[PDB]
Amino acid sequence: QPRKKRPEDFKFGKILGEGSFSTVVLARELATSREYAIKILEKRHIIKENKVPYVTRERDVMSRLDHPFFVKLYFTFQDDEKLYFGLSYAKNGELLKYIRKIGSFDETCTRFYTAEIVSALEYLHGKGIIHRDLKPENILLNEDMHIQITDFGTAKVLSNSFVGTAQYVSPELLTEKSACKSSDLWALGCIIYQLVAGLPPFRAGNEYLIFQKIIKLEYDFPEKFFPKARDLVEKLLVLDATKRLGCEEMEGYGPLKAHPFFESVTWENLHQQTPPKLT
Amino acid sequence: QPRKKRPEDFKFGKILGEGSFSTVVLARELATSREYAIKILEKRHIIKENKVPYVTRERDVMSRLDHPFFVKLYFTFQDDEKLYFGLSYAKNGELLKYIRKIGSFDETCTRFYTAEIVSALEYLHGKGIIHRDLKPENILLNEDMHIQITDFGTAKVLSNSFVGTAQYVSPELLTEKSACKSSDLWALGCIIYQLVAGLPPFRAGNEYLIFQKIIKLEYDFPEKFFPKARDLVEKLLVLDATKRLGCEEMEGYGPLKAHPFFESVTWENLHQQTPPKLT
Ligand SMILES: NC(=O)c1nn(CC2CCNCC2)c2c1CCc1cnc(N=C3C=CCC=C3)nc1-2
Ligand SMILES: NC(=O)c1nn(CC2CCNCC2)c2c1CCc1cnc(N=C3C=CCC=C3)nc1-2
Repeated sequence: QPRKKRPEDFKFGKILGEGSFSTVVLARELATSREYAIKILEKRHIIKENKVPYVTRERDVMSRLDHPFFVKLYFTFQDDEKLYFGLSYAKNGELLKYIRKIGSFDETCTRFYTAEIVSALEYLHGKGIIHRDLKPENILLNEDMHIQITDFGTAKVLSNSFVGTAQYVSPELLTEKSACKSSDLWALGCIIYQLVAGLPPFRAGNEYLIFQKIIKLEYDFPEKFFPKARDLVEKLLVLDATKRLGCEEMEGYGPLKAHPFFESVTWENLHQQTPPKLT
Repeated sequence: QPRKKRPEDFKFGKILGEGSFSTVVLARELATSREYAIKILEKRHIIKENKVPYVTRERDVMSRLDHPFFVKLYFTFQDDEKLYFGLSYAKNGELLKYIRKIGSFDETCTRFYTAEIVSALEYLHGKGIIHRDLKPENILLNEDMHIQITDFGTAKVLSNSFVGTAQYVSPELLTEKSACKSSDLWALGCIIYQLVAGLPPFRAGNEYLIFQKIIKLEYDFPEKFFPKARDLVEKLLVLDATKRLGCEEMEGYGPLKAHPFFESVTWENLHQQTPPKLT
């Protein structure tokens, strides 16, 4: 291994994000000029808040990922007070930013980015890992406009407890306190809807009211919604977790990737394809 | 760590190179579509030829390198017969190919590529590692036309034995059977000469005759040779290894990088600069 890095090996720059248990700062490694997104965590605060298992799991999951559509963990170190995780820097920020910038994605762009997300999930679920907080805020865009999925703090490694962002919460988490690969597939359905409609499907004044719409499958499609994309969403936003397209009970990613909405997709080498320009 | 890769995780393609103890093949990882240059070594042949220390050292050195101007080792595995080293793939091949293609480099191109090599050597020598076989054949170009230095089989980790390619052999290897950081600096002088002149400085009908010219410092500069580049070469091709610019006895890379030939170079972020077009 290269000798352990230290804070003094980097020139730290702007803060990219501030979480409850961490801060992500852009850093330039002096010896190389390379930019990393360095996630910084305070050991005392992690201990106080009983987050050792979560931080441990985050590091362990990221160490297992080796795929172009995921954030890469390059190095870790620590000083007396802090843990530092050296991550890939995705220069273009949140997918959510582009949804808002252009309002909604046309069909070509919806297809391409949905295909990248499905392909990332196939990889992740193949490793028996579930994300549990998938949303446009956690799906970043690199300099080449390919996705990089981030935020593995709340991931689960398959062998209750955590519920992610309200708008993307699957009904089984609300009704049975239980998560599975299918919870990510529900979130995928919500994300596809958001790409096409410009907004997530379940929206209300507060969390309780959102949860109420989720468990009743209370959402509708706007008129212009790409018909094949609507059919795919209807196959993902299914209350029964065992009937969601892509899940093991529905025989996996084969049938999901075979959906008519993806007819023109070449699944083999998405990361080497040029992304369509966002309007 | 990601679970160990296997040959069946890759579609192997063309042979990029065939050495005495290894073959490098271009491979595409099925799960990711990523291309790697996979160096393949036959355990039986390595054992027969007493190369275990060299292969061991090669792996150990590459594992220590984390710099944009060096080949990266991404993974290793083995089957019953073979060792596999997953390396970065430099798509544009040997620097030597461009020297031959354009005949010789203009001053701007000579400066930029010499600066990348010096910056790579500063990194490498800072880790107490010496290359010992530096030449345009071992300096590759990536897709963005930045260098990637390869071939660490014959490297030495500082704490006799090996002499590299005849034309780049330093006089102390011939006279004292001894290597040091300064042997790489001699090779750098030969490479700069080759960039500007189109041919290496010491040339003869056979190895003996080459070695004879090296120990007598028998070479000359063609008329048009960039004056400041000539001055730099004269400071590197010095028979006394302790008087070569860049060596510890001459106070290191500071004075080398300060040479007038590099006046307009920004040393900080060469890998993020756009390389000058080769004529
Ligand atoms: N929580 C994280 O792991 C994380 N948080 N950020 C910062 C923002 C990302 C989008 N949502 C709010 C937090 C990162 C990461 C992973 C590693 C990572 C890599 N690159 C970026 N890039 C950004 C570029 C522009 C704006 C924000 C982030 N960001 C991160
Ligand atoms: N010996 C090695 O380690 C090695 N050999 N090659 C193949 C040729 C390189 C130039 N000299 C003859 C052997 C490689 C490597 C490192 C890893 C490596 C990475 N990328 C390339 N790329 C090439 C592209 C076009 C032609 C040849 C090589 N090559 C290699």
